[PDB]
Amino acid sequence: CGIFAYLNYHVPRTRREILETLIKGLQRLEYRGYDSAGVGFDGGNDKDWEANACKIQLIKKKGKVKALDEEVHKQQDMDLDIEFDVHLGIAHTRWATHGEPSPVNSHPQRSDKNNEFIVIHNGIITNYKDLKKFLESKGYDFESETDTETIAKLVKYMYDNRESQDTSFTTLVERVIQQLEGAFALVFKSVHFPGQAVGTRRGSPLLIGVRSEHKLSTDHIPILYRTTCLFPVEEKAVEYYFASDASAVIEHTNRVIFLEDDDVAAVVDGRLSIHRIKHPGRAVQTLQMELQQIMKGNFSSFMQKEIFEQPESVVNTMRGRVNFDDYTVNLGGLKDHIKEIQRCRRLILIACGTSYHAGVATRQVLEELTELPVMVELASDFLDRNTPVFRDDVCFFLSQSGETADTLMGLRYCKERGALTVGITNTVGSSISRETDCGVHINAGPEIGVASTKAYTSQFVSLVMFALMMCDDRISMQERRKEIMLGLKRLPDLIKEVLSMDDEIQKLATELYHQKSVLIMGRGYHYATCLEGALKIKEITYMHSEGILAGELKHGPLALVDKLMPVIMIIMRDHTYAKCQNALQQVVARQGRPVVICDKEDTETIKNTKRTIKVPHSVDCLQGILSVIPLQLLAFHLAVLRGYDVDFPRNL
Amino acid sequence: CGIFAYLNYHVPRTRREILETLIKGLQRLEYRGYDSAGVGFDGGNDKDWEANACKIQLIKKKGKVKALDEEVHKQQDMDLDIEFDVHLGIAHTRWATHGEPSPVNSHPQRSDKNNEFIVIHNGIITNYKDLKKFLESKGYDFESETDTETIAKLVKYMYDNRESQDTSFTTLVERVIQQLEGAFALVFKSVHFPGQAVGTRRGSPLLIGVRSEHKLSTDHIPILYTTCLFPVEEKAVEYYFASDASAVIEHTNRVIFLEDDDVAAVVDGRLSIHRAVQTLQMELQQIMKGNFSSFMQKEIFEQPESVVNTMRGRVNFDDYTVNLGGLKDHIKEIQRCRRLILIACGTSYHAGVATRQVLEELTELPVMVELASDFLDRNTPVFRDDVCFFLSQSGETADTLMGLRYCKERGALTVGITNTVGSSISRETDCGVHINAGPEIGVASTKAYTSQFVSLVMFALMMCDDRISMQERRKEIMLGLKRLPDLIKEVLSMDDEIQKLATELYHQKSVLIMGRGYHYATCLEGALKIKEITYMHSEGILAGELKHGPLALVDKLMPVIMIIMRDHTYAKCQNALQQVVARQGRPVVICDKEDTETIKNTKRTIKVPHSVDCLQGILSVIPLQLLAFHLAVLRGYDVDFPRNLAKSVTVE
Ligand SMILES: CC(=O)N[C@H]1[C@@H](OP(=O)(O)OP(=O)(O)OC[C@H]2O[C@@H](n3ccc(=O)[nH]c3=O)[C@H](O)[C@@H]2O)O[C@H](CO)[C@@H](O)[C@@H]1O
Ligand SMILES: CC(=O)N[C@H]1[C@@H](OP(=O)(O)OP(=O)(O)OC[C@H]2O[C@@H](n3ccc(=O)[nH]c3=O)[C@H](O)[C@@H]2O)O[C@H](CO)[C@@H](O)[C@@H]1O
Ligand SMILES: O=C[C@H](O)[C@@H](O)[C@H](O)[C@H](O)COP(=O)(O)O
Ligand SMILES: O=C[C@H](O)[C@@H](O)[C@H](O)[C@H](O)COP(=O)(O)O
Ligand SMILES: [Mg+2]
Ligand SMILES: [Mg+2]
Repeated sequence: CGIFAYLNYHVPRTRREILETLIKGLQRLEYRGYDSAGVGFDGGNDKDWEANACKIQLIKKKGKVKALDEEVHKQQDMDLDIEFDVHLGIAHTRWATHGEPSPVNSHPQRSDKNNEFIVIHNGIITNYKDLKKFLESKGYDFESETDTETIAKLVKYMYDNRESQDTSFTTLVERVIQQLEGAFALVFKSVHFPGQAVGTRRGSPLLIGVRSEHKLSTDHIPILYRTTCLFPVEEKAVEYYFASDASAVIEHTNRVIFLEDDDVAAVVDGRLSIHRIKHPGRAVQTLQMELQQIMKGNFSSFMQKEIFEQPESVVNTMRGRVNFDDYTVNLGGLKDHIKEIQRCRRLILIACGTSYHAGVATRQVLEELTELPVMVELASDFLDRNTPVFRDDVCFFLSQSGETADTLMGLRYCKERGALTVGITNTVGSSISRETDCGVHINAGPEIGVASTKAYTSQFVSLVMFALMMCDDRISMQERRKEIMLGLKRLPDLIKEVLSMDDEIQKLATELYHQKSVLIMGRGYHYATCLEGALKIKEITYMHSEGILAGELKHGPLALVDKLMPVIMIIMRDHTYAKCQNALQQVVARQGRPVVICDKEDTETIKNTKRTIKVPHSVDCLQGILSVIPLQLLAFHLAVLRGYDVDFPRNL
Repeated sequence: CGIFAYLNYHVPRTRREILETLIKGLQRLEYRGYDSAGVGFDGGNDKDWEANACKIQLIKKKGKVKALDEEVHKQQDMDLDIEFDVHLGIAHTRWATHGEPSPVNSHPQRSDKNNEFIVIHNGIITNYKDLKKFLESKGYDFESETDTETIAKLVKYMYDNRESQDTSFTTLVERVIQQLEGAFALVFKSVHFPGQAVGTRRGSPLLIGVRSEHKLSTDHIPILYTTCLFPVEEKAVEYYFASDASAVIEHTNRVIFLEDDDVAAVVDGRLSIHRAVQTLQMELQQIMKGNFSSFMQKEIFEQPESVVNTMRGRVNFDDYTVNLGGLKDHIKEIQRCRRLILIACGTSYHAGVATRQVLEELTELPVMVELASDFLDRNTPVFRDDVCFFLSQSGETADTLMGLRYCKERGALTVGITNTVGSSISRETDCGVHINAGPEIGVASTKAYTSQFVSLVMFALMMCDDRISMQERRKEIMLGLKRLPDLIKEVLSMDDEIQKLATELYHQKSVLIMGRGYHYATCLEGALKIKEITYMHSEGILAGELKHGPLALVDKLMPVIMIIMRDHTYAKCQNALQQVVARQGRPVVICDKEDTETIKNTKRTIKVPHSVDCLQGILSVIPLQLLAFHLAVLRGYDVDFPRNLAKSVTVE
């Protein structure tokens, strides 16, 4: 789940400093409720290194990384003062799956009782049964209930059967992954290759950070098949960081290499090369990420931080992309494709969960400004039906993580059929970001919370900005674009206005504290609002909230309304205003006493309804952002009132 | 909203026979609305009926028709023994979507405290506010908050400002409708015009039945701008104004289906139309419960028969041929189009969701499925080469009808899938199919859903009848249709097993119904049925979306129904079941009989027989229909008359 390794090559570090670096990396990767973690390093207290390289020591523990860090310093035999000019340490944090949390079942997994090979793994080996039986027939005894141990045992099998005494660490790993089936990200360490690391992935993210006070040989590592590698030019000193997430690297360096499926990256003599079995290469790029972005700060939870910082993340999404003087929108990621997109005949938005709601939330304005048909598909269903896709379709894939399975498989489906693919993602280097022809990084910052908050609103704004590009040549739409863009200009301050009503939301959370259901009703631009709000309250509050399209009430669902059923209705001053007034009269006529989220100046309804949240008025195709935030906050406060940890996931 | 009036010209009927006839006609229309009812007849207790037509009596009460039938009786002032040789009585049941269902807001409305003009109205007047102000200035006092009172107060304004002393009742009504906007179906009665009825319409149904032992003068009344329909040789005739054919079939099968702006009038027992007389293709048995306790139960258990009727004369199993006569002169042009759009509401929308996949498979065209209300809110792009389907049991749903006219304006080819011959949607569509499911009386659609399902499948079988590669697939499906009626009987034989399950859920507040693929519509339709008639908080959840939030709502106390069938999504649905169980859920599973795997590992299962994947949805939804039925009975509710709504939403 969380991989981190630190390789210091001719950068002298003490064992204390090394272990501190490993522990700190796991804290960046540790999320609420990780049960097992461990570290692997060179044991032995012989003065100076080189003699302590043939003693791999493991310290694994069941619990949080805090307990591990205490165990690290709770070692009487170890001396934390030895200095290593060259050393490789690896670490892992996990939520136990194949087995039960126990020190043995934690990572790293070892190849034997002397720890000749150890490995840390993210993923699942589907065929680990066949592999385990084979290794046992060849005489390898197992000790854990994990599929990872088969990896440690298999690499030693390849070593015990090597043809020459100097077969590379890379070759051994290559022979291992050939026998593996499923998804994996791996980092290997061995006494037979002191100071060397090998990292490889298949369907699981893995990256390498590099730092050196000296110039590096290149910024584009070429691939070697079965100048040519990265290394400090005029000196040896260099540091490498393997990790499954940039969060554990950004505080040490912002220069990273994203590995790809079946890449085998190896560090030999302090030099990094990337091998393949099959010119192309892997780029050393600069991440805009910052350590402060993955911290709670003064907020008591990541959910609270990411809700209340939405004035900032919205501004981050638009920076360098909008100009309110000449009313121009420039999404850099679509420069080399915007003209081709405009020659296509249909837009298909494919996503899961809240990302899908972002498409529902912008479907109308995309239809309005592109004038093309716009299909919005749930990825899982999109695949089940084998949806017809064509070469003149443009397919969008909305994914904060860029790794969701069904969305990624939908991407590959549409590529097979020759469609133009576009990514709306929030993770640089992710599978969906790489494999899409083009796209937009919404630049919302890392989303650490359990539920999507700023990602939904940054996706929202990103699609609106795209729609504004698609109509930049239409005279008849110049005024509509100005209205929308002046809405984006004012949007950050309007969000602050909504957040300032947090006290009113808590009063609503008190009303619904003891309730077991709540219907959220909306239509038009706010169909997505009531769907997203119902999902948030389900995911965070664990109560039965359901979004109901207002225009469907009189077709059945209205039967639920009575004096006891809590109802939240969204009524804004747009073209559907009178229709929403109609639905309100239908609810009240059946003893419903709903709460209404309406515009700040809607004096007509504020005097008729029980309780009303009064959000500020904005352009119709942006109101969804302002009207969903009270539902974000409502889920947060309800969960807190009930003693729940909003940063602790339940689905798992 | 239903209309019914009884005019017996020279056919002696006592005041008890007329009132019993008015109430009996409303009961035939009660399913179109049951929040209030009323009647309007002649008062006074004079043996000579001629000296009583100057006194109008209104009896209106809140509740169903049974509340009115008891209010009409046990009255100390109305002598039910007066013989009327000529009399006109109007009645009306109301679906109070707004305001209170009080007697004052019920119909017939009145023009003054003496009841000089009373009217019954079905629809909405879109400018009743401007008409109310004008009438209030001229000295007319209003009492109710309905839009129908503006029609009663206006016909008196045209009568108080007439040019000649003998302006026909038609002339007065003609001047009224010229000031009315929107849709309406009206039936007037006045003391100045004793026994004279006037029936006009505009966007609302309104027919006139006739019964007479004597020959009728003609069989095609000529419209005006050797003229009237009346008995030859004698005067005995009985008329039956009604907004539906079920209230007239019991007395006669000879009606006159008016058209928009046709002002029918019965003067001296002669029917004339200002500005056909066909036989009804309906039998009385089709609108009778028979041996069942409710119409819904009948219409569920008669699905084996209604499915056969939908295929009658259309599916030939000896040679595996499909021919839908309604699409004969259009099937070739439909194939040259580039997209299908299905537009409907509620259960009719689910019928499209249930057939979207197979339509995509056999036509290879894009298939977009739209909720009518949202389709209109977004101004969805439509083109000339679009084929737009409109699924409507009643053929009068406002939003579905608006979508039709919307698509027609953009030059799309429009196709109707309806169950009511001569309805708005059936007439205004270019072509279509009458599903021939028979009259549906229960508010909740049961046989209409499965008949729409089958009808869209038959269309798909036509669209691929020239593909060699699809021949075996067609035969597979058609064999499934041949076996479908008997498999429905097999499901119905499990009614008792369903009733037992109901006794284990009726006390619960919520139930989650989960499904994917072909059974996404099944869990959406079942959730809607349980909402509508049992008032449980039932929600359908696409199985593939569980891992994206909703799964957090599942615990050992949340009821869950899962649909796991033997199609290509079986392995994925087994994964969902495992997720639900990991969350401590104890789900009820609707699965296939041969699915011994699921049956063994689940204590509560409903085993339905196997069929073709694209037909299984018909068999999987029937248990949920029955479950909703039994749950409602256990909770003490009337399955035919659910609360807060009625059947057919003909007014938005
Ligand atoms: C990742 C990166 O270095 N982005 C830089 C880019 O931002 P810029 O906004 O110009 O472009 P993006 O960050 O949005 O995307 C970067 C590239 O990845 C592609 N892409 C992105 C998302 C996706 O889902 N699929 C996809 O293919 C884009 O088409 C584009 O070619 O120029 C800016 C300078 O003006 C820098 O501040 C940004 O650091
Ligand atoms: C109403 C009628 O007399 N139908 C006859 C017709 O049925 P048949 O099955 O041939 O055609 P339908 O009854 O389904 O429809 C009748 C006509 O109305 C049109 N239409 C129907 C539904 C709709 O929603 N929109 C629309 O425009 C059809 O295109 C068609 O032109 O031939 C059969 C003999 O084989 C007879 O048993 C049916 O009595
Ligand atoms: O709050 C809910 C979750 O965020 C849920 O909606 C879903 O898991 C994502 O929205 C989709 O995942 P990606 O956004 O990473 O594609
Ligand atoms: O059980 C629910 C009802 O059947 C309802 O959903 C109905 O389908 C629509 O309200 C109108 O649709 P029609 O136009 O087909 O009558
Ligand atoms: Mg890319
Ligand atoms: Mg027609």
